[PDB]
Amino acid sequence: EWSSTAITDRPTVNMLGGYYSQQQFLRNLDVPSVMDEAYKEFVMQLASWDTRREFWLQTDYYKQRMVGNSKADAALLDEMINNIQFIPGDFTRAVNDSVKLIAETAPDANNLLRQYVAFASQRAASHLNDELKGAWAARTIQMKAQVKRQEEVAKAIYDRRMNSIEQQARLENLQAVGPAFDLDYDQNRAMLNTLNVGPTLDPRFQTYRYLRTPEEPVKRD
Amino acid sequence: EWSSTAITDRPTVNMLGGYYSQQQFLRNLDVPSVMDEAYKEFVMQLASWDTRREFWLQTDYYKQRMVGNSKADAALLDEMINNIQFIPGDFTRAVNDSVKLIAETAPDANNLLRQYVAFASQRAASHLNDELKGAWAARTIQMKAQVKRQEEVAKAIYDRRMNSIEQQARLENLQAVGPAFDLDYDQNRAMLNTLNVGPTLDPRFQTYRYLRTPEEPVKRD
Amino acid sequence: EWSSTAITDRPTVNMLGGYYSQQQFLRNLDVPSVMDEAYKEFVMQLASWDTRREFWLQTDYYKQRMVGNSKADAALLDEMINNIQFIPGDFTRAVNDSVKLIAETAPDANNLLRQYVAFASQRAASHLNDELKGAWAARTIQMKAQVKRQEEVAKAIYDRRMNSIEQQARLENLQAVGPAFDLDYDQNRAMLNTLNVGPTLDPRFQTYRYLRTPEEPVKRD
Amino acid sequence: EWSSTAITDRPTVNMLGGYYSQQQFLRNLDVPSVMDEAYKEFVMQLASWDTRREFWLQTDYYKQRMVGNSKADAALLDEMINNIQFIPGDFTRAVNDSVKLIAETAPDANNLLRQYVAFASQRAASHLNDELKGAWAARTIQMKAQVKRQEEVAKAIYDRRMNSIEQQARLENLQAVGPAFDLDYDQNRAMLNTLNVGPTLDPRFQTYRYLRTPEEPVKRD
Amino acid sequence: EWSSTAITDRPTVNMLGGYYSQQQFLRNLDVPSVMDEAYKEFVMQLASWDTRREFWLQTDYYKQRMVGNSKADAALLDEMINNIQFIPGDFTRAVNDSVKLIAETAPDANNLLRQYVAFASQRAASHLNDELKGAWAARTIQMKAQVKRQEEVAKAIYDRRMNSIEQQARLENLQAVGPAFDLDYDQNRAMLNTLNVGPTLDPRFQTYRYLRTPEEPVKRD
Amino acid sequence: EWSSTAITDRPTVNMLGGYYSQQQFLRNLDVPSVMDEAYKEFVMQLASWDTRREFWLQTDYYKQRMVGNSKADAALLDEMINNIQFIPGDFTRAVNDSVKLIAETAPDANNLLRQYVAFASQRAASHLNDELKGAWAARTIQMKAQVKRQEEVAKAIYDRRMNSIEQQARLENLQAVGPAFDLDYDQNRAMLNTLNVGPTLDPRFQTYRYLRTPEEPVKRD
Amino acid sequence: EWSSTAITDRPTVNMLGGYYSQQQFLRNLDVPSVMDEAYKEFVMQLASWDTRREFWLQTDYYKQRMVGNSKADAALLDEMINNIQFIPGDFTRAVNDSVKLIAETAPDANNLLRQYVAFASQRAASHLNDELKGAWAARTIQMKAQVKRQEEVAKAIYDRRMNSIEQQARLENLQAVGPAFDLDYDQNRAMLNTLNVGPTLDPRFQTYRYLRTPEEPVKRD
Amino acid sequence: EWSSTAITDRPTVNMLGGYYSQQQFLRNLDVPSVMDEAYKEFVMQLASWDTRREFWLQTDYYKQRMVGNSKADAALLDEMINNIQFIPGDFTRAVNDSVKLIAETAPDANNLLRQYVAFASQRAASHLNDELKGAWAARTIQMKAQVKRQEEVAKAIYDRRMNSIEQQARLENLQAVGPAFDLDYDQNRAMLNTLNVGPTLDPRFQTYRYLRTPEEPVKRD
Repeated sequence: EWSSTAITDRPTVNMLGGYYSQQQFLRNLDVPSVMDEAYKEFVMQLASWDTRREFWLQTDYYKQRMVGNSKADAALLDEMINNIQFIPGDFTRAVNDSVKLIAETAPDANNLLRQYVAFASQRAASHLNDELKGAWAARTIQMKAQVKRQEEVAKAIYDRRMNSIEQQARLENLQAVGPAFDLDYDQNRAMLNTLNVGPTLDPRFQTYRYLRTPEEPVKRD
Repeated sequence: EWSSTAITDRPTVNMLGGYYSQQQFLRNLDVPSVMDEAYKEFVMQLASWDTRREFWLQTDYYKQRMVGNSKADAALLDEMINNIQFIPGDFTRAVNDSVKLIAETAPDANNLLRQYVAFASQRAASHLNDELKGAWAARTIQMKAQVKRQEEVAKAIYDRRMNSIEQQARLENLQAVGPAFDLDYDQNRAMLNTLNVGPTLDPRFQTYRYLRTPEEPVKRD
Repeated sequence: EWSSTAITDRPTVNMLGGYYSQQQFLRNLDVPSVMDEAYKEFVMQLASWDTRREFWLQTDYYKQRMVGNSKADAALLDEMINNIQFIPGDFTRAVNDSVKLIAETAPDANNLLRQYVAFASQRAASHLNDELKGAWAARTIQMKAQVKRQEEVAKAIYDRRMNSIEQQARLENLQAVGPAFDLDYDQNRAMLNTLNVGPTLDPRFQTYRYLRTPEEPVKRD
Repeated sequence: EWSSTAITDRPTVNMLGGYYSQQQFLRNLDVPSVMDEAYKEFVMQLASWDTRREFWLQTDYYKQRMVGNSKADAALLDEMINNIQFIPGDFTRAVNDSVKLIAETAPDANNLLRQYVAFASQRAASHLNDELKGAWAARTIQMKAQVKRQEEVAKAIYDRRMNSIEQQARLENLQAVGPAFDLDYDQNRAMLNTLNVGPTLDPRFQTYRYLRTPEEPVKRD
Repeated sequence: EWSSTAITDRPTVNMLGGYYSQQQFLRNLDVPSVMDEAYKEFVMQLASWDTRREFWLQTDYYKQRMVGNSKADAALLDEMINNIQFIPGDFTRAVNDSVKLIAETAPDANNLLRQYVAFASQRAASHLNDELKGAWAARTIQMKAQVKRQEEVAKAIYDRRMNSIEQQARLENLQAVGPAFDLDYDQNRAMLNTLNVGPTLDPRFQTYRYLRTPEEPVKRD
Repeated sequence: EWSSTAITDRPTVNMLGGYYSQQQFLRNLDVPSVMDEAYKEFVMQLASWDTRREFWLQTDYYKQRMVGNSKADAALLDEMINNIQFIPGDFTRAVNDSVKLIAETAPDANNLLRQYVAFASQRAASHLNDELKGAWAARTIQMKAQVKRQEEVAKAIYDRRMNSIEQQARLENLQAVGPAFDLDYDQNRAMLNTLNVGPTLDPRFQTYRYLRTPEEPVKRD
Repeated sequence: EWSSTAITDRPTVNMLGGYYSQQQFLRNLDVPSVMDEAYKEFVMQLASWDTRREFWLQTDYYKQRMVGNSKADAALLDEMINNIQFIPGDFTRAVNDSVKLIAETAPDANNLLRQYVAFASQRAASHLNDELKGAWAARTIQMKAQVKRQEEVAKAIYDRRMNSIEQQARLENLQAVGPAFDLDYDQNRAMLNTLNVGPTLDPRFQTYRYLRTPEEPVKRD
Repeated sequence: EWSSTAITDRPTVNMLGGYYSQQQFLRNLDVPSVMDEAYKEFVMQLASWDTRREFWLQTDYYKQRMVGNSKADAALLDEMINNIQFIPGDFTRAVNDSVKLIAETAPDANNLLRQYVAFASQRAASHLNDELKGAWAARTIQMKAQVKRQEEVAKAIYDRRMNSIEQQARLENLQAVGPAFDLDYDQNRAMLNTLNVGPTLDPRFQTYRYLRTPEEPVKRD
């Protein structure tokens, strides 16, 4: 009976909080914008069948209209799932991504659309933190193993030199100074320290901006 | 009934005021033109539903047609949002971006359009400033982390040569010199100073330029 | 008479688990993403005729409809193979990949589509692990021959130098220290170490994610 | 009744006068020709609605046709505005940029078109001069901050070596010599000087050339 | 009257057995993956008129169908060749490669399709092994020539210096040490040592995989 | 009545004579061939309305056909301008550029066409000469400023090293000699000489070559 | 009335025998696959009128069909030329090149098509070998010139050092030793040796491979 | 009445004789193959009107059909020109470059078409020799200017050294030796020697190869 509409675009840097500096951090360890990737996920949460379904199942609107029949509630549920509609933008055309939500009332249409949007976005944020955490842990690990191989290189060299000095002061010097470590290793060690701190996983952050905010439609559908 | 029309294209370097010099500074650290990014944001602002809505809300022209009955005014506001009409250009056929505003008179259509444009431009310039501000902060911490780590490396090398020396004037010597710092530390450092002073935020700059300024229409639509 | 529908997309890093960092370990030695290459395998498994045959064959659904007549159990096997319909996506259209499954009941259609999905993800994971194994063994052998050759180079130079010294401390010193080894040899030795350890076989990992999870269909086909 | 036509192309290096070598000097420090940029600007001027309006308003031809009726005078203005027409070349098929102007006699069409073109050239020239000026300000400021940072690096290094020396000749050396500046600093200093001098602005330069100069038509439109 | 259908793709590293790391070895000496090139050969074998013809001719199914009439036998042969139909994928639409085999019964269609597939693969492997031998011998030859040139450069340098010292320890020393070989030479030399061993030619390695194994069709064509 | 035709392509280096070497000389400093570009201007001169007009005006044919009235002679002139038609080629179909001329007699059409061509090459040549001139002058200014600075740098350095020397043989050394000058300085200097000498002006050179020379028509249009 | 058919593709590396390594040897000096180029030569040979003409001219089939009238035999020869038909493949649609030969019998059509293929391949091979011998010869001249010039550079430097040092051991040494030569001269000398040895021409090699071998057609045309 | 036909392609490396190795040399001096460029010129000559005209005027076939009347003979000449038709190949369609010639008898059509292609080959050859030769002249003049500038650099540095040294072994030393010249100067010296030698320009070399040779037509058109 009534529908609201939203039009969206990619989040601002500020909207990603620590995730941004953390994702860039991880990006700038491996060598399309971070915000681009984020919005990619938002669009994906926003479009999901699972997401709409869970939303309605979680919605009181749906619940007060429940009659206690599994088939009817699932038809109604499916219908409500169907009452949320995403249209991908055409950026060749300045048509942006946009979403509409139908309910039996205008206030229901607006508020429900708002709640749905916040819902999809939370799922997106949560998933990007899983991604981040899983990128950080791994980076901490590659460095630990790398640093470790480096320690093994210095150790083989050290032993060889030892054995060459053997066959007298510099034998004692080498013996007490230990293996020789290049700069790369210590750098790897301090990065390892920061990595070992482990990521700040802020679940809050936002994953989209509005170009058109849902409003109470001024007329019926 | 009475409509006015404007046509725009990307702003120039000077047009961006003190924003231009600022963005280039950040681009030259992590390594589409700035003005281009800016015009995209301008277009983006221009076409938005929300922007039109808030304009009329803040516009005396709109405020003056409200009757104090919430539904009729919301319908009227809806009608004015639809009375501002965006027509994206196409650059295969050398068509630029254009915009129309319908109002109840020719003067209103002109003044309102000039105000609507100025309003949009000022809003775009604000969005650009926000992105800058946030990227700069992410950058100050990234390099701060970079420097910190650089200091941990320096101390590990320090404790290591002291230990290597203990086992004499060079002892006390090293004990007095402290960690050895390379050119890049001092450079990053002074850059860190300039990063710390913080960017300058010009709210002045225009984020577009007129190829066609609004004028009073000669006749009605 | 009842069909369930599901929709999948490429996995993410955490989803890929221990597999990711192993694949990346091997790409930085031979010098499109890894989860893209995982998902491509997922889709391919999803479509397979062989997979449908063996799935139904290991399935109680089919078995109870087995009459113990081989031609009819096979024809039923085929029909039920044909009761599974895959529909590829198109990103020009921004349509994601999607699968339908027909069965005699709704709960069966739902549960069977989910099971078939899990079966497919698991077959895909298994395959990816096999590739990793055999490439690891290859690279390991390659490097093994490279280190061997490095040792033969050092021994020819050593033979040359001992002859050149023959023709007296330097003699005994060379005679007792053995051939000299460069940093590349030792680093290669440590990588041979970590390679020789061999890869970690994780069979636990997912190779798709749901955008739409199978649910009980609400009406017949 | 009567109409003139012109065809343009980018100006010569010579027509840009003092503007040309200055735009090139700013080009070689931020590491599509200038006459092209100028022509693009020219053509911009040539194409602008505002430029045509301001032209007629600034044209005696228009001023003289005003009747002191707002409606009639604005309508007339609009009409004359509409009497200047630009066609972008389609350089794929050797059609060059061209402009046509309609008036009530042949001499008027000719004279007004030549004036409008010189006017456009002059505005283009004026504008291109503005672009230049603002870029040269961004740049002077940037060398100052760069040189000052350099000064402060050299100062940190100086200060550091001074402390280190204290715990005696080269000490007093250091004392009296000051920070140690590289060839880079001095180059930047002299440059800083040249930067400090400021730009030349001849607004007289021509910003186009003619491929077809306007002439008096030999028959009615 | 009956057909079996098989569906195929590129072989694995493991299937290529000894073939794979040797093809990669030659690649890391010269400068589309190996398994792709191998597959290109399989596909090549599968589609061939000659291969189908040779298949049927070496097939009992055919021989037993000879009536000893040259013209009926050649035409039968041609038919049977025509009873193996190969269809190329197009990957725009997720359409994979497929082979169908028509025979007079379901098990014949199945067995013969499996058999034809095996035949194409063996021919492909025999051939791929052929090519490998005539790439191994060539790169071997190239490296002897490079090493030989290195010896002759070395010897001409040696001769030059000889002449020059004559005109007294270093004369004898040099006459006793011989030409001075660089790491380049010695590396090329050990590479010669391995290169001279020659490739392992296992003809049994497999050159394709099944996405659909032929099965006894359950209904006629 | 009668008409002639000509067919052209880019000239050859020899045809550019002394001009070629000069344009390539400038090109090898600033960091499409030159005969292509010469030809570009040539074609522009060729198609230009202005060029056709001035051609007729300097011709005896027209003069002898003038009737002594400006309007009638302008109309005649106009008739004759429209009597020269340029047609660009299309190299997709391997079509070259081509030109036609109409006149009252055959010999006039031939002679006039040939004279127009030599005239155009001459204008193109004087124009290309002009471009070359302007550009030369500007580049000379640039290196004069670059050497000025190398000296100010060397001078600042000189001043600093002398002041540093002050607080005794080398003091007199530096005080007599001068600022130190790098190879770059002297090379810049020698080049500055050659720059200073200025360009050889071929007003001769050919700016096109013929694929088809004009001849006398055998028949009318 | 009878026709045979064949289908071909590019040859393999060992099919080209010695040719391939030699062409690869040249390309490595002056720093589209070889097989590609050999094949494209093959295709030019196969389609060629001249080639067909000479093949029939050299055939007993034709010779036994001559009647000794030059008009009639030229007409027959012409007829026999138009009886070999080449059909270009198409990459867009995976069509391969294919060839048909018509004769008065099926056996003739077979043998003759096989003989034509071997003849054409031998002609292509001849051309490729020709191109090779000429590129190698030019390559050879080039390097000799390079060695000569290097010796003149060394002679100029020789003369210069002699005159310089006069104005006594070193004088006499310099006199005995001759000009000085860097490694590049000697590498050039040995390779010049290998260029001088000249290329080996394999005339047996194959310049194509069969996908479909001609067979005796089964029925008349 | 009767017509002959030819088809061509790029000349072999060989057919360019001394020209080929000379074009590569310039190609290697400044930084589409040479044979391609030669063919490009040949094809250009082949299609030229001028070439055909020059051809027929030089033919007895024409002179014998002249009646000593300028109109009939020019018209006949124009007809004679129109009886040779060239069609550029579409290589996408495996269609190569081809030419046809119409005449009154079959032997004439044959013989005349032959003489004509050779005529075009020789014109292309002479032209290519002019391009080469003038490119050589340009290059030689530039080398002379480069060497003199280097000499003036060593001279400036020399006077600097003479003065510096005067203000005593190294004085008479420096005096007696002269300006200091690096290896690049000497390399440039020998190459100027060989540049001064000048190119070899053989005009007999061929500039095309045939794919179809003209023959006596066997029937009228």
